Amino acid sequence: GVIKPDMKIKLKMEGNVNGHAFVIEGEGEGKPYDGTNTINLEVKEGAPLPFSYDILTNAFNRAFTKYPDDIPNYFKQSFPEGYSWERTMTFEDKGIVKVKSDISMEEDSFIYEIHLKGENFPPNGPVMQKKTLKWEPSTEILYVRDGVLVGDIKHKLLLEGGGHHRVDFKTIYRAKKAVKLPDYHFVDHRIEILNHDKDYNKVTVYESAVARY
Repeated sequence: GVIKPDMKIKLKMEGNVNGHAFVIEGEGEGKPYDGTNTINLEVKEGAPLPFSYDILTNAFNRAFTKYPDDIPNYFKQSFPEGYSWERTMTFEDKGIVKVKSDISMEEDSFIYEIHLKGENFPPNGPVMQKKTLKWEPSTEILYVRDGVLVGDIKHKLLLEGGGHHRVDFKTIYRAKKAVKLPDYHFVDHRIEILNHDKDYNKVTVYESAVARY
């Protein structure tokens, strides 16, 4: 098929959080039909990052989602043309991140061009203090809104010490062609930073995603 069972991943993120600019490049691979993906990432500019790396991970492609045949696959159907997405992550304490990503395909690889802007994070909040542990497993609710697909997530960051910090996600996914639109459904996610060096200049991220009724 146009989307192979094993696809490479190449991306670039230009970001700025609390005024701090930085660039991260990534190369990885995933199994689109199994809903898994792994990406090795390096900070090319702006190191060492002065904020929690977890706020970036979800930015590092729903084509990597396991779907049942009975739920139209908004993402996979969009190819080879591709799709783009825009997201707003609203944090418990006023911090906010806005991200946009363009996903295209080149042979057996997906290429992403990402732009991220984070602002208003409290100086003595877990993001700036780098006190986050990981994202808890999540469930994204997907449904059609104005001809495109919307995903909502009532998310939570697990903090060092055991506490949690809420983060509300709203993502709008836009296919670059007409595709069969799905009825509301859910996607269970589990994202993890598999390994990282001291200041997260070198990180490997992994995510699993499964669609369900």
